[PDB]
Amino acid sequence: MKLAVAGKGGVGKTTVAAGLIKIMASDYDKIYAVDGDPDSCLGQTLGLSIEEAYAITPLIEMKDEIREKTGDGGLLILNPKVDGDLDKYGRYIDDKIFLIRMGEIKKGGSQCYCRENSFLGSVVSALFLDKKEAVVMDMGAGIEHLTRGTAKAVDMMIAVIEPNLNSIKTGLNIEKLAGDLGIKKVRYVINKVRNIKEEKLIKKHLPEDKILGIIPYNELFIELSLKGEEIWQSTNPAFVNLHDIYQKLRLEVG
Amino acid sequence: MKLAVAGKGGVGKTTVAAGLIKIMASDYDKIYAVDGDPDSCLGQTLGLSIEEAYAITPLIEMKDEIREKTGDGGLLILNPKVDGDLDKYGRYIDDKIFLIRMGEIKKGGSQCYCRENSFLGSVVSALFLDKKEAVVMDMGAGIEHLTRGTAKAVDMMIAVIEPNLNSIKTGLNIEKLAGDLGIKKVRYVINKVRNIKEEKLIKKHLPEDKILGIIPYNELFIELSLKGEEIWQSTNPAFVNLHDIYQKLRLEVG
Ligand SMILES: [Zn+2]
Ligand SMILES: [Zn+2]
Repeated sequence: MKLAVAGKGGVGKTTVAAGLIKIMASDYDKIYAVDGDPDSCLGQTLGLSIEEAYAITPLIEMKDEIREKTGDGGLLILNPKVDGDLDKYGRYIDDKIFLIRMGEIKKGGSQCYCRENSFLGSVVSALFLDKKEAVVMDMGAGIEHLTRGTAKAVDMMIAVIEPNLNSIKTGLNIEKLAGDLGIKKVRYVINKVRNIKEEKLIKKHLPEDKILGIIPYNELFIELSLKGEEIWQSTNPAFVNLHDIYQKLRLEVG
Repeated sequence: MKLAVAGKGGVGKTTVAAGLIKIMASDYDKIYAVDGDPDSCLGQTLGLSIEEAYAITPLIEMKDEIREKTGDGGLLILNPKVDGDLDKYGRYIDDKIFLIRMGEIKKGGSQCYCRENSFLGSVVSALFLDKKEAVVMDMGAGIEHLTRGTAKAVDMMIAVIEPNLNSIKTGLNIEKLAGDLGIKKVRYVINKVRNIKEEKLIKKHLPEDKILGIIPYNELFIELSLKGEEIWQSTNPAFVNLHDIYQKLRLEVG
């Protein structure tokens, strides 16, 4: 399956993504985990040290490959065929999970970054449309890496939000952008829930059938989110709850 | 960890074992799954066809190896060193799970089977005491393959029973034999629960802290237990419940 996980906050949302990826390794022989959020470290939540994650060259820094896929001076290519060279664009964390880091885009400094952006786009296209393997791509609230073309291949867009007015609004906007792009299913995972009043707030603004699951706030999560990996470990209190969320996802996608 | 799963019934108990093994593959790089119950097919519940499971030569039929480990005519050896040749005594089901089948012992036909029994015993000893890898051994209510020596290496003995007087008695006897052998922890998994009255019966005869988990009887389990694998699949209704049982086990063992 092809999954997209989006939201603000950063680590919180990335924590859910890493959790699903790890659980997914039991059902798939290979998973492409794509870090498309420069503000959080997907590799870290997947068990690597922040250092090991950053030692993986990001897509944006593969100049030799970018030259080879878009042309060398003058020679322009708007549709780079990179689906065959994917394994050179990241590192296997283990026998099943292959991590790719997009890297951050240069917002806009009067310089030309067309070749770079074309290269990133071609990799995202390859992963979602050409590769058969499972893909989980972690991204920001703007989901700017998805296009109408790749959106048709997405099995589900998961918006991760916190139980408050502003975060709920963010999620509804994610849902708006995804629908506009043509994504078939959008579902929510509510994170950092502290009290029941907050759960009632969620139920008031969001359809319950659209809620994949609820993850309670963890005190051992604010003072321990960089040692014993994450919520996918069998010792973590969210372990079982996370598998329920995964089962609902699997059933939803078919 | 080193686990032993015992009970009557056969498939029911073997179903729990296979479930734990599959879930365990996420936490361990290699697991020795040992079918020590000739009445049920552990490999089948682990995803193989009954045919593929039976094409794996059982310990009892490795005459060449048995000769090489106990002597050849006259030459007797009561303590065969077979911990180094384990990978020749089974088949890898996949990249992590290695299946070994004990085969059935000749109850007693006036023939000498000392060499055979010594060989089986040496393999069980090697797995529990010498190998570092995780081991899950499925066995009958008599747990006759365990000895006081190997019992010291067992992290937990799991007795699987049904909610009725006779099955409860069976489990208490399993607990008796295990304690006598010196096994440190015995825990229960109650299977095929049909109603709440039965749950009350369990609570009446067994300490609740000793109960790892309860598995409801499945109607799609009586008419579907040889097609879509088992309870470890993400589409199975017992999926989440099984992970809760696994977490309690992990926490118990430490
Ligand atoms: Zn340009
Ligand atoms: Zn003899």
